[PDB]
Amino acid sequence: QNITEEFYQSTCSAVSKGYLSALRTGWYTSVITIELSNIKGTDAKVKLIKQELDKYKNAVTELQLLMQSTPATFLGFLLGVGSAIASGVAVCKVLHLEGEVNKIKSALLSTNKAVVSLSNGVSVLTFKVLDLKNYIDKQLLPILNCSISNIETVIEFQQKNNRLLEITREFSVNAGVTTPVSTYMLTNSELLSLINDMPITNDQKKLMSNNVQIVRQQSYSIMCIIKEEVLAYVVQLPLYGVIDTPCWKLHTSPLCTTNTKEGSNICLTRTDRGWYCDNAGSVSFFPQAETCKVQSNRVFCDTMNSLTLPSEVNLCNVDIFNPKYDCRIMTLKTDVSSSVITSLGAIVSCYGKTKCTASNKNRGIIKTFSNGCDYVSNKGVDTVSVGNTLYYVNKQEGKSLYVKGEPIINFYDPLVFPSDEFDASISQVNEKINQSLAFI
Amino acid sequence: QNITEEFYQSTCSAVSKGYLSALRTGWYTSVITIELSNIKCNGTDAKVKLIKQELDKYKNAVTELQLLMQSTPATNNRAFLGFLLGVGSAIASGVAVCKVLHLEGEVNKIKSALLSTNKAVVSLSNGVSVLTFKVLDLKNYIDKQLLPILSCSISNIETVIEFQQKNNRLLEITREFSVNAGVTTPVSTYMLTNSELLSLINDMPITNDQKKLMSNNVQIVRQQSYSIMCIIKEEVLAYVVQLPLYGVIDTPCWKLHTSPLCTTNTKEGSNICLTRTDRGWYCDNAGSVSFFPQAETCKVQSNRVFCDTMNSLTLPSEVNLCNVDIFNPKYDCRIMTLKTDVSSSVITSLGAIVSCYGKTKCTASNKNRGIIKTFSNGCDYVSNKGVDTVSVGNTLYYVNKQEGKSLYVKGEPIINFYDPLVFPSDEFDASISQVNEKINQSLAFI
Amino acid sequence: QNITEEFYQSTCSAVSKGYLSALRTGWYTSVITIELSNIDAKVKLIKQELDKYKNAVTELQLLMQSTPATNNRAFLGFLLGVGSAIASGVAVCKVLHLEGEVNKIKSALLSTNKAVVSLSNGVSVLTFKVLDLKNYIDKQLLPILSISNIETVIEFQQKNNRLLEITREFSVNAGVTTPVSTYMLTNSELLSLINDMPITNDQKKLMSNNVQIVRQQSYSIMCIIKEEVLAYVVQLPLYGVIDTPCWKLHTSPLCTTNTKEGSNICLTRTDRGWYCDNAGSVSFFPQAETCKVQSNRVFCDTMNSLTLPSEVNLCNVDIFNPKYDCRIMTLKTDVSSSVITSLGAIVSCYGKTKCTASNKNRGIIKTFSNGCDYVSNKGVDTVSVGNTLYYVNKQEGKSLYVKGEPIINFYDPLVFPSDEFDASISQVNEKINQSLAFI
Ligand SMILES: *[C@@H]1O[C@H](CO[C@@H]2O[C@@H](C)[C@@H](O)[C@@H](O)[C@@H]2O)[C@@H](O[C@@H]2O[C@H](CO)[C@@H](O)[C@H](O)[C@H]2NC(C)=O)[C@H](O)[C@H]1NC(C)=O
Repeated sequence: QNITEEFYQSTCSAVSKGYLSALRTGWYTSVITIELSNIKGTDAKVKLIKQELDKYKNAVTELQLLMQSTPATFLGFLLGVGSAIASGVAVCKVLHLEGEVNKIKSALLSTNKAVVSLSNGVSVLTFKVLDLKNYIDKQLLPILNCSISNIETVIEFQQKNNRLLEITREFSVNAGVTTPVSTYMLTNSELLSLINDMPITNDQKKLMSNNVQIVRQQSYSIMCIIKEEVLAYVVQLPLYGVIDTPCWKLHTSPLCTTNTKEGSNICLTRTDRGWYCDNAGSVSFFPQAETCKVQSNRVFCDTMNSLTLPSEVNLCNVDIFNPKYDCRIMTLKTDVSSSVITSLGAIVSCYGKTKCTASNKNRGIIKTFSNGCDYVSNKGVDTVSVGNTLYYVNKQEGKSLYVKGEPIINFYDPLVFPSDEFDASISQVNEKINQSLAFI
Repeated sequence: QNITEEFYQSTCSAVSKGYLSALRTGWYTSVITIELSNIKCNGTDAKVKLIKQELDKYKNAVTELQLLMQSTPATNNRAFLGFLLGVGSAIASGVAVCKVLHLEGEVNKIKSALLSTNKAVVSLSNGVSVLTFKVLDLKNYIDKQLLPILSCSISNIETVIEFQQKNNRLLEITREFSVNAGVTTPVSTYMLTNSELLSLINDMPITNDQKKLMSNNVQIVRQQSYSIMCIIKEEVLAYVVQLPLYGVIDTPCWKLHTSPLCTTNTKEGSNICLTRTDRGWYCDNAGSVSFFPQAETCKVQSNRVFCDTMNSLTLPSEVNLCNVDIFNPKYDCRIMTLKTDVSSSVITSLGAIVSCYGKTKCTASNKNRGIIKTFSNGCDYVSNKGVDTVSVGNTLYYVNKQEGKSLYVKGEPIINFYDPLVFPSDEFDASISQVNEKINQSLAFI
Repeated sequence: QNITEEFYQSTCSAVSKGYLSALRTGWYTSVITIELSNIDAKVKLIKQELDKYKNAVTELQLLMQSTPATNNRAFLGFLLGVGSAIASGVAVCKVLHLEGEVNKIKSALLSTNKAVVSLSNGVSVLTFKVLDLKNYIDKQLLPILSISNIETVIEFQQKNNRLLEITREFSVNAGVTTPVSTYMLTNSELLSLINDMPITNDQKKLMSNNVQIVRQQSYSIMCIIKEEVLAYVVQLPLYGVIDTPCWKLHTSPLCTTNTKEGSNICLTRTDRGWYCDNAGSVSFFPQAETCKVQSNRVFCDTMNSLTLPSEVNLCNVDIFNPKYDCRIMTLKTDVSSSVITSLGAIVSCYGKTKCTASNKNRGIIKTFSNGCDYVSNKGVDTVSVGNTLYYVNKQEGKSLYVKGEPIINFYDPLVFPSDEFDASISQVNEKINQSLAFI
């Protein structure tokens, strides 16, 4: 779409706008099931099937060993704390009630996909993706009560047993909870049909179908129960209750004075960088922008990694001194040079004797940054160098706008400025400055 | 057991108690071995063609493990309170065994003891009595079933399929070591199968309590174990499986949940906050308390907690008084004073702490009935009894449906005891006494 | 090599020197290709195994639907910059979507498996054909469309395995994997990829002798499925800085040891990590876990570094020097800990903690008193601090103990600014002159 950026010279920050939201807000719990079999002149083929049957016994013995265990799994320190799989573990706990697997075992008699009402009222979508009991009771039990010369029986059993062996492996090195959800746990044809039957909007169906590889990354596979010849595990799928609302990304870098004595210098950095998305009259703020996933101009975030802020937080980009929101800063003296590759350019904080440049593949250096905080758009720029570090800029097409302004750090007297404030605000600094002045 | 929770309204914190400890204090290093075959025909059919392809994989796997072993095993070393932790190598005990196996005649000592059996106890030259395992004998299979066929031909397809099955474990063990620089964790079923691990545990020189504990929680043992690629020499592939030893068992553990405690005045610039910074796992250990500040390093199975003491701080047992009397003179309880006047929730073991500030909508809902509690400004708590979800702003939290009793300890929020005009806001890691000292200075200035 | 250590008693820090640098400064992008085919009981196995190939290709098309995506940001690790590691390899992915660009590779990989192709953007890439499924399916599986030659089923199973496995790795990694697996690039393919690479023989010898490190620092980016070609990019590191001196700085908290633990003040150097000489400056790596050590060589990615003046080294010799403002923090961290260094251990013992250094067979050989001290690994096997047991490195090297007055003793506890998350020697002196002027 129309991706645009604004660099604010006054605050050493940039906003990339034009994105669309797809926020994980809820969970959908489904029960995936695998129908198991309960079973007990020696040539080579009977030996091979006993070897392949030993694996089936080993995997079943191991999954019972996992089922022994009740399932367990800048401003980010302000976030809350919650259990990601608490919604799926509660469903798993229900499946441990007597007759509850028997309800699923019974409802999955005439079909593979079914909606089952549990004792707690959760309407779950149950799946039978593999029937090993049918294969063992039809093709392998009569041939063992000890001679077969159809080698295709060995390969067919190897192929049919393979998915079970691998699902068991994934659960073994992951304490019974896996993420992302592999194609062994749930193939694409199973996932796409699971989406079509999901109690979601047609917009959410189209969104999840065109972005299945994100659904996998945001989903959990929880090993649940082995009981009554049934292997059941829970797949916890994302619900995107917020879709196509505006998102924007805020990039910040340190803003420092460039005086000759580096000990008479003070710094200032906006701490509110991350993803911002309009959401229900407020703004969902994602302080660790690494937890969000971007597909073109769509951004996938999980609300568990967010803060719900007033919409007035956006005024901090236009007027960081506005009275409506107390914009958050830090005053640690971070007089080292760095760069931040934005959506359509690069913020460069250049301090000291550092060589900071932006170059082109064939043309050469096209901008040399002086001390302070500056910005260059990706137009004609291929890389950015800061000291010995080379950064590649994004070659995405979009318009950058440079908002000239006086660096706000110049408005402060270094002799009273409270350096080393890990997390403060415009008002806390002003409060601390007025106190230190009254002592004079 | 009986897991219980206490919410302390005065400090906006909760303690989940009733747990039993299983803290890693030692290591057991075992040597896993695979006896290799030393191998060096034009006229072929299709079955020998498949065996030639599968034999190229065996050669490539051996060639790669030799390339990986070229590098002495390597680790990535350092130099809420996690920056306070120490720095040590987790696999240092297993690397010492690898160093011994590179001594001349040391691999041959293992080769001899695993000649007539698959499991054996070997005393190394450094005095370590290791439990050695021969989990795969490709030398016997290749020299008996594949060497005579090597101008050459066979039409027995069952040898091709059996060879693919026997060679697979080597190929998968090799893959895991290649994408993990020779050190893997957790230990996979290829590195050590479930039946081999259970028998390895049964022969281990430990008490029956630890045997029953490790046996009933093998999938935890895997995650807390390391597989260290060691040596290929004299037709032997050897790697070390480093297993945890739980020297602290069945001592009391409890989890501390904290959330910001702020004043709820109308003007958001007159509001001050306070948060207990000591959250994490606490376990009684040897007259002290092992404190695990990164509560992600501990793994909980029902009412048992598995932690690694390498990720702990050793505190006096008086640190527990901070939950009863945060102003006690015996321990200086640690708080922070950053003005964190945003709403958030903390999902505990048996409930939810809700810090609601400003204009944020904080509610607690039921499975199907909907909102059953609306939180007002301040710090409150709801039990998981009858509650399924918690909403704070646009964030929906699911509570844990574990069964246990919650106890609400009513008390005056201690943030109300401070004058906002002298309160030292923005203290990243301070204590009750450090704050009190800073207030007397700003008051003595009047 | 000759690893040496110095412990500075005055600042509770130790420097391990003698290492050699190998710093990632550039990237080599190569295009790996897989030529695809467009399409009783024994055919049942062939139909099932053929469905896997169709589904795997169907999935890669579903994965390729998404231009590769990254998780970018917006002790001092928060001071680092922000950049995309795979941006150079993503540029190749963008080129391969241009018309006629795949056919250029398809043409160059007609008579051989390895070829150098000049792309439309001017990048001379080394292209590889590691699997030809088009040949197998159009020659052995198209004519059967029954056959009861079971060796055809197994041969297809063996040839299809790598494709299915490459698809799996991309599915649980959003199309970008690291390290690069043997499926993405086998060891013989990587060794030959290095040998045909336009680099010096020294870097070839370096990369060849440390391939499992090259894998960890390399990325595999899924690119395109088009015109019967599956193409992905393997992004390999180039080490532009080699054999310059590196050293590691270990720090631990330095506190006073008075009787009342509330009259005690602490001080910790925050500049711990890896330091390597680089282009007249010093590349500083604050999270030393991002570096990988092989014997005495240090492999780091400059994307995780800060470029500091070379005078930063004076902080180890004279922390009060005027040339560099040495960085400290003053949080009251009066808990005991140990730091295992290259040749010894730093021990910060405070309060009532039992801190000892023991031998395997001899027992306790040193008991640490309150404060910050050091023991060399010579004759020492373990260190105990409270309930935590640390193993020392048994590496051979000499440690040098630099005796000095702990600098925390130079401060008046009544004016010392405790709770400074990241300050410096001069910032602390500045705050004390102010707090004294108020008296
Ligand atoms: C500004 O303050 C510094 C630091 O003084 C410190 O705080 C004092 C209250 C006391 O605790 C000192 O021990 C601390 O050093 C002054 O530098 C000190 O100067 C005195 C001179 O007698 C010397 O003994 C100290 O060692 C110095 N401090 C250090 C860390 O070396 C400085 O003189 C003050 N004034 C100015 C203008 O900088």
